[PDB]
Amino acid sequence: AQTVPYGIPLIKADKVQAQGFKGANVKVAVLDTGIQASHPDLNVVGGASFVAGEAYNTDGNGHGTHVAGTVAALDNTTGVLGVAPSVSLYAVKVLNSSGSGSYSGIVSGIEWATTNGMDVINMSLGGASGSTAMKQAVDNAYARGVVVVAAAGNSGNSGSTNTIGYPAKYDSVIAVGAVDSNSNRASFSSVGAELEVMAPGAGVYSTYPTNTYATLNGTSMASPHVAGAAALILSKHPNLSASQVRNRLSSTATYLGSSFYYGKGLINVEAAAQ
Ligand SMILES: [Ca+2]
Ligand code: NA
Ligand code: NA
Repeated sequence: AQTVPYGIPLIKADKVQAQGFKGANVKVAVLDTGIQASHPDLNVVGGASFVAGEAYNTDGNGHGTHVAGTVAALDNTTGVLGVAPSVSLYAVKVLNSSGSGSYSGIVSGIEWATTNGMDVINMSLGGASGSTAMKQAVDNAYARGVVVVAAAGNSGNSGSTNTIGYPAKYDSVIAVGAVDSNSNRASFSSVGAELEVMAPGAGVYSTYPTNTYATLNGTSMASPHVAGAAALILSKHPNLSASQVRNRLSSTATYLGSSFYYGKGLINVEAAAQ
């Protein structure tokens, strides 16, 4: 039987899918460690690998497969169910087996995705500094119409210190923080002016190699809920610009408290996709 992870109804993605909008023919690129394309609960239709030695459609880490499943686990009678389970899923390998990557590998994946006409780019990765090329790449992708979503960071809070990492920190990317099943901010979730919305990030169960399902914590689990939400919204209003999709998710989110810790709050896709 299929389990429905708590995050799906909490962002009310299940309400949108019942209307019949499921992300169909929206293209989503997952820029991560790759995806276990053979997993029975995922359909990967293309991608590219910027990591030496590894093909795009395998994932020795697990991280990219788990993030993909949150976006797009197939709607069927097994495994889990993704936020936008009818999306066209692309695996863009920019991180190695140990979950790490270079700026130029990352820049390359972003450019591959803009060039190959992705509608949404999910980046569940971050670092303390970013680079000149990365900034140009996210900015060029957003200006061409791509919705760009990244994990805010798992650095917690500490006084007034901004802990949002890059590429989340760039103005052209949606910085996603993490809440738990009770919709409370998870402790590891980074904080700062740039934080923009919150999604489920603690206790997220999804696809995981080999052919199984596992629970992870991090803003990395939060980011794809928003990438899936972007895809549902486009599946329902195909002509919105990236900017309008971003605004819908932003302005209709459930207020949780101070923006520094929560941004505009928890995403509500039923309200965003109205
Ligand atoms: Ca399934
Ligand atoms: Na598969
Ligand atoms: Na940002």
